[PDB]
Amino acid sequence: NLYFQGADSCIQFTRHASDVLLNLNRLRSRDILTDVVIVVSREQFRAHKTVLMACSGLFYSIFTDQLKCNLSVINLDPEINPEGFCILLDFMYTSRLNLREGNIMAVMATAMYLQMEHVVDTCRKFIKASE
Amino acid sequence: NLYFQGADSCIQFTRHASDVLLNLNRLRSRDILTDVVIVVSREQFRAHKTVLMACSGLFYSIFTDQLKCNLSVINLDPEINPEGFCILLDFMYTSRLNLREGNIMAVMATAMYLQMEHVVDTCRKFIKASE
Ligand SMILES: Cn1c(=O)n(C)c2cc(Nc3cc(N4CCOCC4)ncn3)ccc21
Ligand SMILES: Cn1c(=O)n(C)c2cc(Nc3cc(N4CCOCC4)ncn3)ccc21
Repeated sequence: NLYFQGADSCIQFTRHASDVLLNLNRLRSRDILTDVVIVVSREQFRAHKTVLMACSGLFYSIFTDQLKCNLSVINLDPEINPEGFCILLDFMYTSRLNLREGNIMAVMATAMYLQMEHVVDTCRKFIKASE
Repeated sequence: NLYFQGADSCIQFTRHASDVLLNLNRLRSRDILTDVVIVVSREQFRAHKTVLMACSGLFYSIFTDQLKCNLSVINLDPEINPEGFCILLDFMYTSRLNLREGNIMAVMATAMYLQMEHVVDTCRKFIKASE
């Protein structure tokens, strides 16, 4: 079955969280209900504020601020690598992190800036493996 | 580890989808970035349109409609049981479905109206078990 008896005796759906995330990524692909543009140098990325907040300490801080919560455009530090941001945005909507030898440093620096602790820790572990 | 090599050779995070959903429910609890009120008889439920759309065929249809996508208030059919709606809204944000002998009929009728196929199928299976 697609469900099981949970620890609290309630029925839990095994694939529900991943199916929700898949549907949120489908909305992103079709630009449905996206409510912010993240600007990274000459690059623009449309997204859903709630997903960004759910994945990043920096976005959580920005969108819980009474002044910034209403902004439709967010400019990141111009030092941020757009490819590193793209890889992390894709991870937020899929659970899949496309780490490669050529992007791991940029991805790690971007995850540190975005306050994505588990991603930072994972990048550090993979870097340590080559060293 | 909190990650594994996925089928596509990419690294996948095991708990990411459930952690995102947990954070979206935390935003709901604090009324952060909620952008719609669902009205069910004398009861009001605040939520995030994207989560509702990701979980329900009816909400997907409503919020992809050019006229309705902008509505901040959505009134459901007055025949809908508020407790059944509450149980389903909680399920959307948690993966946990609080089915009980006393609510299963209302939950099933509400899931049919909301076009939540897997929930409908599960209710039908549990009803069949007692019969
Ligand atoms: C540091 N950090 C990190 O690595 N990730 C993945 C983060 C996600 C959030 N996103 C939240 C947090 C949150 N609560 C923490 C604050 O008190 C209220 C509940 N609620 C919703 N969204 C924040 C920081 C993160
Ligand atoms: C019938 N039904 C159901 O049981 N559940 C749980 C449903 C969820 C959605 N939510 C979507 C669907 C969706 N795509 C289907 C339509 O073409 C584009 C991609 N994309 C995002 N969100 C819809 C119907 C559902």
